Amino acid sequence: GQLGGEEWTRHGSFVNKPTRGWLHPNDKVMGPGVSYLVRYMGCVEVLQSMRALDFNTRTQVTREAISLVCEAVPGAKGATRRRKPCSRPLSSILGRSNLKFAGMPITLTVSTSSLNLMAADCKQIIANHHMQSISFASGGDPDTAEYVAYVAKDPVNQRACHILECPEGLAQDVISTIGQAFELRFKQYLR
Repeated sequence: GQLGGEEWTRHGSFVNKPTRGWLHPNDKVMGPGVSYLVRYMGCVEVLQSMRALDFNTRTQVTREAISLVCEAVPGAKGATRRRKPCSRPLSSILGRSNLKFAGMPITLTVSTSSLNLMAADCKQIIANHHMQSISFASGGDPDTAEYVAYVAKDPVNQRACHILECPEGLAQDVISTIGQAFELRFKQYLR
């Protein structure tokens, strides 16, 4: 079945030009992939879209979001505990975050337009086939003292936002600062 393939890796490099991707180079993602022990934190259901703070709600939202996931699963203990709602951000943003698979320490791996996780505590591998992998993050400065958030398009057009927590290693890339695995600009499939 099928005609032709592309699962080989014995070709030369580029003509003669440098570059920088996730963590450091581009090949680091298209070959070995960045993998470390990161605690996968529940997702945060957001409702915001147009009527928000002021043509922006990255920090604001992500702030209450992170605190949200923690509210449901205080086991991690970071901002709240047991139960205790707080004010902010401003405007009608966010709706509710689900702890579905929160505070779970596993070995995550980031690849060029492909994120594959590996249950380090559950003793198995975690897969994901919803979309490429990433697109637009929160950035933060900081996101929340020592917290990290991820975006999840599903439905598409900014809907859900997963949560993460890394003490060191991947926290540098996820947080967004040093390079980033490019080759994807709303076109996907390297089209």
